[PDB]
Amino acid sequence: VSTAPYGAWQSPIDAALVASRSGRPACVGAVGDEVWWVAPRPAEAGRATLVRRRADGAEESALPAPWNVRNRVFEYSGFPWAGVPRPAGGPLLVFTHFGDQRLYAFEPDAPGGAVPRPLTPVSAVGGGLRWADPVLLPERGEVWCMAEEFTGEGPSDVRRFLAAVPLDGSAAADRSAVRELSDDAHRFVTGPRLSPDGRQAVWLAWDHPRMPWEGTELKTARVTEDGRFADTRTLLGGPEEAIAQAEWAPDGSLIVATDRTGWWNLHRVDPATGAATQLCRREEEFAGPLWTPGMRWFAPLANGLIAVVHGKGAAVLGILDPESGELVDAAGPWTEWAATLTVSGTRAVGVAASPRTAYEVVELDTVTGRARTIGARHTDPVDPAYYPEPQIRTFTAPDGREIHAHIYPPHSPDFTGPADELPPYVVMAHGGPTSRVPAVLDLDVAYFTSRGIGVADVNYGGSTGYGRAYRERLRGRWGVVDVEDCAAVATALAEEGTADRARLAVRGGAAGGWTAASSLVSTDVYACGTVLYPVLDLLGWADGGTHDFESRYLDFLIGSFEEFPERYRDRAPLTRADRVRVPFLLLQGLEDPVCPPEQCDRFLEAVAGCGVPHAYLSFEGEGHGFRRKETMVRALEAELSLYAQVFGVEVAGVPLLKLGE
Repeated sequence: VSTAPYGAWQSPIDAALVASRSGRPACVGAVGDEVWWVAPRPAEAGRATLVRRRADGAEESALPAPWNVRNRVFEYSGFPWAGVPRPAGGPLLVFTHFGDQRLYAFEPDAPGGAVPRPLTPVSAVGGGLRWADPVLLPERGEVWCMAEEFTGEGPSDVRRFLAAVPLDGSAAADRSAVRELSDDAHRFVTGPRLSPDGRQAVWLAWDHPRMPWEGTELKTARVTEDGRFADTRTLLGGPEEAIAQAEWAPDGSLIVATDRTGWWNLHRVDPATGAATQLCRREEEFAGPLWTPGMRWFAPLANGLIAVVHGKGAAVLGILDPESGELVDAAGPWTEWAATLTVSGTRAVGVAASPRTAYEVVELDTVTGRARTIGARHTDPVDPAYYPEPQIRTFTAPDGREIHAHIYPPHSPDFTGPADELPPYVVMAHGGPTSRVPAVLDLDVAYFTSRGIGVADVNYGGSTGYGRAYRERLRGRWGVVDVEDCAAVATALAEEGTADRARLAVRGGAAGGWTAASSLVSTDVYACGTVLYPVLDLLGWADGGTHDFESRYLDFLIGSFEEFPERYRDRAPLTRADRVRVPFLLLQGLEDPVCPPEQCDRFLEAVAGCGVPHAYLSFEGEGHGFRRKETMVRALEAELSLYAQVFGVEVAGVPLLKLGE
């Protein structure tokens, strides 16, 4: 062990490693005695593939490049696949290919191997056709799901509805062969969920200017014999009741997660009256912000029990007995479970991680209570001693409100900083903003901590996991609350003598980008910052400048344009670009439909000539968020260079980023 300036420590964790291990298993699902899930493949053009885990343990990718399992529903991708076991010929599977947005069907166990075949038609109108949240009904030879069909060239010239697609591929080149189960009354809808007797279906629905975590309506309809929806009606919900998920329990009852009590709690619902009944009242979240159709937090087991990812702050998988009301969590090392779940027999399968291990596919058996890794088993790329030790903390702001944060102090088995020196800190603001960051192993963070630079991940006001009220704090307060809380923690660290007051950095992507930028503009707390595909031009963004799903998100974040037109100019970073006095780095994907690259151009134009050292890196082939391995490497090393140059340290393994005025 030797002494060295903070940020200059030699670390075995290089950007290449970070990228290589980015992402996690996702959209898990059971098919017979098999378990599938979507896994990233950054070195394969950033595509996502399907992984197939067999009963004997066999675990392999089921689709080779260039198939890409991801769709553009809500631009964030709704559940991309569905599979069913069969008496012979292996299971049947359907998935969405990102390249053409079409729905494909394939049989892994068919002679000749998996050979995807198209089931849906295409369109040259606007964003064309998109599909997601499918449900396979081989008995009717169809797959039902929700669908987006553009009717014009504008980001909002689109109609969504529940559809039925023939499995025989007869609609591959025939739009009329696709049946519209519901109407397009609601702009936003999720896929259908059929009751066990197959006579009643439910789905979530909402419209502008509400976000699903403000309020949604659980729609229902009687499924006729020939397969049509009849008597559609709202079973419950409204513009202020957020129903995050709805499922049919094997006994025919309806379970839903609603935040009517102030927290997302599970409720039994009468399939006719709508009468809801609590199953487990608690000040913990049993659901979350529904960003994409198909998210699952709870899942009913055939034996009457209910698997649930729950908690206040961190979320963990536990089994709930609606009868005794008792809930028993999974043990094991996992401290955070993702919002994906499936069940098979007496087992519940989810995706979890810990501060020491990356997200894995974990199984919790209800009869024994044992939890074990069954997929994507984590193995240390380097000695775990290079992973920082998170500190789940809470800071107190001037008014006494608590700010939840994760503090990752510099850490390394080989170095310690200079006696009379303090480590610089990177304050990160997650995206969303109606979201939350879990405290688990993240090489992106370790990347800095192992080099001697502290990291502080703030779950500012408006973050999920703490109840509707806490989520509401950001209503109309975007650009203020998120910014203040982050600065609150930063200065708190500097005061406590944990961090160097003079070497504090801010960074974030998307909403996290807006917060970082906003921080460099309306505050002088940071020495520099990294902004990734942010929101900097509100007026532009509100004027058809973002995808439909968030075309009115600003109504929640800063207030309606009708009531507060001044805030759209004031709160915008672009407006006060000239107020940025410290160096910064701008990262952006050129194909980003959520935050168009235009955002950056206008900002860069407003700062030009103000003599502030800065850099900008755009990437083609990258949408919202970087998925390609190469992209992440440049992005990461560029960010470290900025910090290295501004903090007066000399990082090794990275080239020097050219900052210009």
